[PDB]
Amino acid sequence: YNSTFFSTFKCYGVCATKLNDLCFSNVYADSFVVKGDDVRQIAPGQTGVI
Amino acid sequence: YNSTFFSTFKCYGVCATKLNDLCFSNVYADSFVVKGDDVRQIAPGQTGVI
Ligand SMILES: CCCCC/C=C\C/C=C\CCCCCCCC(=O)O
Ligand SMILES: *[C@@H]1O[C@H](CO)[C@@H](O)[C@H](O)[C@H]1NC(C)=O
Ligand SMILES: *[C@@H]1O[C@H](CO)[C@@H](O)[C@H](O)[C@H]1NC(C)=O
Ligand SMILES: *[C@@H]1O[C@H](CO)[C@@H](O)[C@H](O)[C@H]1NC(C)=O
Ligand SMILES: *[C@@H]1O[C@H](CO)[C@@H](O)[C@H](O)[C@H]1NC(C)=O
Repeated sequence: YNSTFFSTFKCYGVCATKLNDLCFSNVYADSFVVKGDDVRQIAPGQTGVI
Repeated sequence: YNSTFFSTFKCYGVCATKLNDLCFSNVYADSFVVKGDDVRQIAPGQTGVI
């Protein structure tokens, strides 16, 4: 909350407000770089080049 | 996918991922120009000047 800010943050399967009350089993992080118009394509049930 | 890119693309009545498996009956295309803040108004159940 002091340094880093996100333009988009969207969660699926769980309300965000409960993220501090849970514990997570098999955590993986995927990283890549896209353009601004392709960020909407990173979602379930989407079409496009990405 | 080589030349043209869209800032918004939203479909109603069908998942986008099935658009290649179907065939369409009465296809019409409407064209116009708006400002950036009015693009959110082109949707069902919306209010505003547009
Ligand atoms: C110009 C005539 C088009 C007629 C097609 C009629 C029905 C087909 C339905 C949808 C086609 C979507 C075309 C654009 C897809 C953009 C994909 C993307 O990059 O996000
Ligand atoms: C937040 O960042 C500022 C500037 O770098 C720093 O002075 C401050 O100590 C930070 N706060 C915490 C709690 O680390
Ligand atoms: C990221 O790392 C670089 C170098 O390690 C540092 O200069 C920068 O301040 C860091 N940014 C944040 C938000 O911590
Ligand atoms: C994509 O565009 C580039 C640049 O115009 C062109 O050289 C290339 O042949 C195009 N690809 C296809 C499959 O048409
Ligand atoms: C659109 O048409 C113009 C002229 O016909 C052409 O110069 C331009 O490259 C075309 N754009 C695309 C994305 O095909």
